[PDB]
Amino acid sequence: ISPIFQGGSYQLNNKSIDISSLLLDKLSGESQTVVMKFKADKPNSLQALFGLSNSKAGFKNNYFSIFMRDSGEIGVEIRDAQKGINYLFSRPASLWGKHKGQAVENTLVFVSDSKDKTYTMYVNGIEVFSETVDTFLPISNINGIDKATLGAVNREGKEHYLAKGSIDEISLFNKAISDQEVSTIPLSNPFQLIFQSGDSTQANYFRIPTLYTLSSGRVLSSIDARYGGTHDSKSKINIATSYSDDNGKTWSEPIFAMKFNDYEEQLVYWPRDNKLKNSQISGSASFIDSSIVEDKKSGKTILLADVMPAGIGNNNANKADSGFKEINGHYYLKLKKNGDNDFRYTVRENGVVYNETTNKPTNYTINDKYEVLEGGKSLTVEQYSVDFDSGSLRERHNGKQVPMNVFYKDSLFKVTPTNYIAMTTSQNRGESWEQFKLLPPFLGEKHNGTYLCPGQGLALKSSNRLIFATYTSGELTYLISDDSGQTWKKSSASIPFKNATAEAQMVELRDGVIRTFFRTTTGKIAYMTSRDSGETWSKVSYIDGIQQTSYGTQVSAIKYSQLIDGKEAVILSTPNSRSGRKGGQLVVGLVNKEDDSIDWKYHYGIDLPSYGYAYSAITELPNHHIGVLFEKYDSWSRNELHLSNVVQYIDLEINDLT
Repeated sequence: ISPIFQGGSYQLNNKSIDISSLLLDKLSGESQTVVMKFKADKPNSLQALFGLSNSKAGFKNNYFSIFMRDSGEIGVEIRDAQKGINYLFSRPASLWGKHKGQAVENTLVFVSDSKDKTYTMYVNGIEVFSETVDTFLPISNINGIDKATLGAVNREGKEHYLAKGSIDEISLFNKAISDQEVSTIPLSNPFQLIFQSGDSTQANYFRIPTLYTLSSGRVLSSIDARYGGTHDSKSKINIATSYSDDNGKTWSEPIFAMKFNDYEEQLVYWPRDNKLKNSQISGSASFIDSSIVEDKKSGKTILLADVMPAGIGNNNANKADSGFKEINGHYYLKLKKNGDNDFRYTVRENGVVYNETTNKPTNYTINDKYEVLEGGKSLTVEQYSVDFDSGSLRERHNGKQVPMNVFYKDSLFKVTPTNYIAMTTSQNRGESWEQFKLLPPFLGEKHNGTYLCPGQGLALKSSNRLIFATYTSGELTYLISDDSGQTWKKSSASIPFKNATAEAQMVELRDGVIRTFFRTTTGKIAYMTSRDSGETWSKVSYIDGIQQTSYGTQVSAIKYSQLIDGKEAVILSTPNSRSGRKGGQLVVGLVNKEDDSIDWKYHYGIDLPSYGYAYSAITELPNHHIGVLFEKYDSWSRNELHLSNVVQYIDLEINDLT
């Protein structure tokens, strides 16, 4: 249909614009759609973009409004005091502010559907909320509405929620347009999605992005596909990957690099209310935090990630047990059988399950997918699905048999409830991935696995050496391979933090010289240096000029291939804020060849200081542009859990940053 009202280029400069005469008598029927293209690069703390209100004395709570916050949150209020209705629907982190120094044109579509009794909000082509109510309130049915307002709500004759911004285009329709019709509305997005709700992963949530440019020019990305809301393990999470062959312009449909099937892949709208938001899938195995590297010698791509057995996460993992038994300098995975109170089994050569009490081999073997075979025959377990139909989280058997895996809750043989690191490889640059293999323990029998630093591993330019940083209590533990990832050794580097989440990323400043940048608990990003390709490490220094919170955030880093201002350059990506995970920046540092010190010379604001920015991935694209895949929300805030389509990708050029 055609709009009943259409207007444009309204400047909102802390003074509302009255459009009552143009709009109010056009509103008819109980369903409406508002389409608005707007900019707000310097918003007030809380401002209304659009309002329909009863402006009369005594009716201050009779209004509809579309509002936004300087946090990037978008929402509506639908209120009628006579009807006893006060609806407020919103979602944090729904907006863009600025991109490449220019105000972003956000495209907002709000659908008020009387038939389905549903209110649905889209911003920039992303559905941010859809709420059904028992008692529907049509937005123009509010008792005594007499004002239509841009840039404020008129309450009792005064301007409330005054806005700063502009509305370049606004249209209203006397219909609830369909999801299909919404998808046809042209967008002006500064970003694209690689992974997204409804894609092949069927996860409604994503966290922990990575990016890595392969030698063929293919750009590869990995991610946590998170099913049970955005929660860290324990949960259900798989590792997914996608690649681009055209410098990031388009991306392949995701495939899995690492997946478990003890629970169904379900796209679930996780509750965001205070009473249920901490609901957590508690019986599923999961993977979490992935990292990628390419090996020049073999041509293989190698991906590592943490692995968690059913119901296990950082919080409850046995810190005092590697999950392996040492027997003659060799490490074997320990297993517990149904009914036993200790772990009386190990997995030996060729997957043979072996009885430790009586030194007997059994009739069980573990295959290459960590699945249990009895006499060569595949054992199975029944899969679980989750639902909130009862008003709380239920996890229950769904009738489907899947291969019995030692990481599962229902398995005959179970691994130690602690965290591990696994690796997988691809021989076709991410078109398919092999079955994963567990890495051995590096810090002894009675120490849980170290935690993988998400992002990139490091392929040294002048050798075959591959390094993946990991962290644990009191140190960074670098994992080093010189044989294409077939065998690994550790190199430990003490850090002056006990129990830090010391997520670390590396750059090779020059041949054999590695600087590692890492998250701390001090509000400053730290660094250390190796001058012997990772064999030994310097003391820890701190970067001045960037602020993080007390708890810190992952930082990503690359060595740029081109000189900047005549100097070698490193680029860091991180939030810059002492308050929360917001104020994302790319910071360009120029290397001083005298001493390898770095002058952090340029700070590029990814979006507003108040808009969300958490974990991130950066890569130099083959055309020398910079690709950034990042969590565009505060992934620490307990108010911003369970948001969809906030991991987003942008393309930048060096001239944008400087």
